[PDB]
Amino acid sequence: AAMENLIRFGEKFFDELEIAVYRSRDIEASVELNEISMASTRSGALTIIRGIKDKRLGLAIVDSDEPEKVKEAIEQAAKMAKLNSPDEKWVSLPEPGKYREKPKPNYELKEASPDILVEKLVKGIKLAREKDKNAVVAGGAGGVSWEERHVLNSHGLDVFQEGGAAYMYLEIVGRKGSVVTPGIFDFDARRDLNLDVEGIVERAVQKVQWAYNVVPSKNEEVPLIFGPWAIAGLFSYTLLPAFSGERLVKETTPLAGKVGEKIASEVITLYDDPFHPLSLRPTIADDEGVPTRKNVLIENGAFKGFVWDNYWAKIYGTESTGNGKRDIRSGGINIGFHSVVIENGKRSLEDIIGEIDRGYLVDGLQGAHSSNPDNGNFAVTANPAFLIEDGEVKGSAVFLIAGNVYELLQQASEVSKEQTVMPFMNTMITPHIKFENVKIAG
Amino acid sequence: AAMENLIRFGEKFFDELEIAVYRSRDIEASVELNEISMASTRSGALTIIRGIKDKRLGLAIVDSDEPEKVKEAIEQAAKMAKLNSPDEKWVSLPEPGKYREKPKPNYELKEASPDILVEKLVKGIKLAREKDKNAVVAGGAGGVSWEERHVLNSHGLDVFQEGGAAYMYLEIVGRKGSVVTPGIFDFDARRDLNLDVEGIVERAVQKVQWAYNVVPSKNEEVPLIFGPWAIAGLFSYTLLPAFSGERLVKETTPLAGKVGEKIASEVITLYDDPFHPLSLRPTIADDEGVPTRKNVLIENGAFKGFVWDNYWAKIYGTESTGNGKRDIRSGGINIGFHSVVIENGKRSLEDIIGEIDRGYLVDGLQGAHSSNPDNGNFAVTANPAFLIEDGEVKGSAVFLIAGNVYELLQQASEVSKEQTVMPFMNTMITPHIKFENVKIAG
Repeated sequence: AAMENLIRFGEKFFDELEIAVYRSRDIEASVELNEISMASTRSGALTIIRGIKDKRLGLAIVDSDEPEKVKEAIEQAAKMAKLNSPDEKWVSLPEPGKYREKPKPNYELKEASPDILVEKLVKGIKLAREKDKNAVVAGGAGGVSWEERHVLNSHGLDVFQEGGAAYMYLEIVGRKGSVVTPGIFDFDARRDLNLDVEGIVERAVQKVQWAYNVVPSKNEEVPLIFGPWAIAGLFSYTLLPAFSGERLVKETTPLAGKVGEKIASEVITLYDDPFHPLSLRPTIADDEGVPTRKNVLIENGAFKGFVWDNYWAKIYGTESTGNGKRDIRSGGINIGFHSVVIENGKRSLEDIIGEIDRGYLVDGLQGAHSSNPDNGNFAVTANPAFLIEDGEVKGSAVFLIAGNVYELLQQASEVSKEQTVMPFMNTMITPHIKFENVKIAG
Repeated sequence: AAMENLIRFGEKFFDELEIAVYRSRDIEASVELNEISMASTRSGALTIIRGIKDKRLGLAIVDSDEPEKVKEAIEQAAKMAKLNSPDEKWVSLPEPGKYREKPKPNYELKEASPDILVEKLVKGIKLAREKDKNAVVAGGAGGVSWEERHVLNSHGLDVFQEGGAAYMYLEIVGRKGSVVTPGIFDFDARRDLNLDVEGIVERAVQKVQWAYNVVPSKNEEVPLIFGPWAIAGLFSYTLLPAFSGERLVKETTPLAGKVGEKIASEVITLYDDPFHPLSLRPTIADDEGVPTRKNVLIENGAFKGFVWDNYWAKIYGTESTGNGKRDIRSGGINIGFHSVVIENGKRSLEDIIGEIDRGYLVDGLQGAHSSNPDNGNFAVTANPAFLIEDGEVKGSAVFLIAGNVYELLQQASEVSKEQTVMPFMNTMITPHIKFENVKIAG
C-alpha cells in the first residue's frame, strides 16, 4: 500500500497532487548496410509528481519508483511550488471517472528476446537480396516496447494499465547500372511478434524497381493518391493542430465557429479512438487519468468539435475529452491524440490505380517543406512519387505540391479499403486517399 | 575483478572484444514563461559490448553494469557476430597506450541537488524583471551531469575516469510597443555550480533593448562580427565534418590533398584538445580507450591534417588521434571532436565594435538554412543580428548570408580576447570573430 501512503504524505504540502509512475522494457535491434549493427535491452521506471498549492504548480521527476525516491520528488515539487507564482487559470485536477473495460495484455511482448528482432532483420536482408541482386538494406530497425502506467491523485483517481507494441522498418536502396535509387522506406507495426518482414521487403523492393526509371515532372493538374506516410506527415503538420481546444481558447485555429460546417469532402471521416482494432495502445485513460473515448473530429466531411485536456477544458467551460498526453521531456500535460483514424473505403488500392489515366502515387514527402496550421497553408515535395499512366506505374518522379489542406481535403474522391498503422510521431491509422486534379509544379 | 573475468568469458566466443561501462547521474530544471516547470533526477548504468570473431562484429547494449546482465550482452553480441558477414577492412581493437595525467575529479558535481538549478532559474527570472519590466523569461534550463566511464578490451587496455559538468541557458523575450523581440538566448557552462546567471541576464536583457528597434537591411558588403553561438552552428555544419579521416577515405571532404594550404586567414588557429583550461570534459581517453591529445587542425590559416578513430585510421594506414566518440543511439564508434578551440586575440569585443563604421554583430542564425560540408557551401539567416553604426549598436535586423565557409574564413581579420564555452552541438571554445567585407542580402 505504498502509493496510498505517498499521496497521504504529499497532502501535507499540497492542496492537491497527482502521482504518475511509468515502467517500461524495450528491446531494439538495428541494421546498417546489410549488417546487424546493434541489439539492446533497456528497462526502468519513472515517477512524475504534479502538486498544486494555492494555484502554484510544482513538478518533479525521478527515474525510480522506490518510495524513498518518490518522497524526495514530492519534497522537490513542494519546494518548487513555494517558489512559483500562482496560475489564476488553474482550477483542479481530474476527478475519478468511469473507464471502458481493459483488454487483456499481450504478455508475450513483456518477455520477448532481442533475437526476434535480429532474426527478422537478417531475414529482411536475405529476402531483399533474393528479390533484387542489387538491393541493399541501407538501414533499418526493429523494436518491442512494453509499457505500464499507474496514475493516482488526491481526489481518489487510481488507474493502471500495461501493454506492448512491436515495430520494424527497412530502408532499401537499389543500383541498376549507374542509377542509385533514393532510400525507400517501409514498415510494419502491430501488437504481436509476427512482424511482416516479407511484406516490408516486397513493397520496398517493388518501389525500388519503379525508382530505377526516373521520369521528369511538369506543371499540371492531376489526380494524386496519397499513401499513409504522406497523409501522416501532411495532416500532423497542417490539419490536426487545428482540432486542439487550446487553439480555440487562443484564437489560433481556422476551425473556430465552424462546428457542423463542411470542411472536407464527405468521403473523409476522421476520429481519435484508442480502441480501434488496429490501435497499438488501447489505453482506457489519458496521462492524467481521464477516461478515453471515441472522439469524432470530422464526420462525413462535417467538422464535429475540438479535443481537450483537463486544464484547457476547465479554462473554457467544457469537460476534457481524455486527450491529455504526457510531454516526454518536460513531464507536463499537453493536448494530443491517441490513435487518429481515417475511415477506409470499399475498393483496393489496385482497383483505384488501374483507373487512372495520368496521375501520381505520392508515398512520401521527403524534401523541402513549410506549413502553417493557423490557416492550413502548406508547401511540400512529393518524394518518393510514382507516375501512373493508363493504370500502370511507369517510374518515379519529384514535384512540388503547394496549397491549402482544407481545399485539398475537398478534392478527395475516394479512400482505399485497407488500413495501415503508422507508428511514428502521431499514431495514425489510415488508408490511401485519392485527390482529384491537384495542381502540381514540376 | 569482475570485469576482467567478463573479458575472459568473452574470449571464449571472440578473437577480441571490448567492454565499455557508462554510469551517470544527471539533474535538470526548466523554466517556461516565468515559471519553473520541471526538475528531474536521473541516474543509471550502461554497458556496450563489441566482439569480433573472424572479422565479424557483434555489438550489444544493456542498461546495467551487473555481471549477469553483461554476460547476457556478450552472448547477444556473439550470436550477432555469427549472423554477420566479415568486414574485410577490419583490423584490430586499440592496444594499451600511454595516457596524460588524470586531473582530480570535481566531486561537488557528483551529488548536486536540483534545488541549486531551480534557485538559479528563479534568480534569473527575478533579475530579468528587475532590469526590464517587460522582459519575460520565455524558456530556459539548467543541468548538472556527472559521468563515469570504464573501457577495457582483451588486449589489456583498461582506463577509467569520472567527472562532471554544468550548464544553464535563458531565452528572454521583450514587448515594448506592439513589437515583440525574437527570443534572445544566452548561456553559461562550466565545471562547477557557480553558474553565472547574472551575466546571462545582463547580456540577454541588453540585446532585448537593442531588439526593440527593428531596422531594415539592404543588399551590401559589410563587416560581420560572429559571436560564439553563430560560429558553433556554422562551423559544426559546414567546416568540422571536412576534418574527418572517414571522409578522406571515402573522398567526400574538400580538404583531400590540401595539407599545408592556407584555407583560412592567418588570424585563425583551430584545434581539438580536451585539456584546454575551459574544457568541460578533460578526458584522457576517447570512447574506445585511445589516448587523447592536442590535434591542431588549422595553424595560422594553414590546414594541418585530419582526425581519426581506430577503424578508419587502420583502413588508411595511420593511427587514431583519439577521436573515436561513442554514438548515443547505436553504441558504435564514430569520428568526432572533444573540445574544438579557436584561439583568441588581444583586444576586447568592445574595442573591435568601436571601430566599425557600419557593420553587423551576428548573435544567432535562427532561420532557414542549408549547408553542404562536401564543398563548404552554406546559406543561413542572421537572427538575432544587430546593426553597428559608427561604433555603436543601433538596433536589430534580419538578413541572409550565403556563400562558402572557406571563402568566409579567408575574410577573418581579428578575434576577440575572451573565449566562451559553447556546450551545445560540438563543445566549442571560441571568441568573437570579425569578418571583413561579407556580402549580405536584405
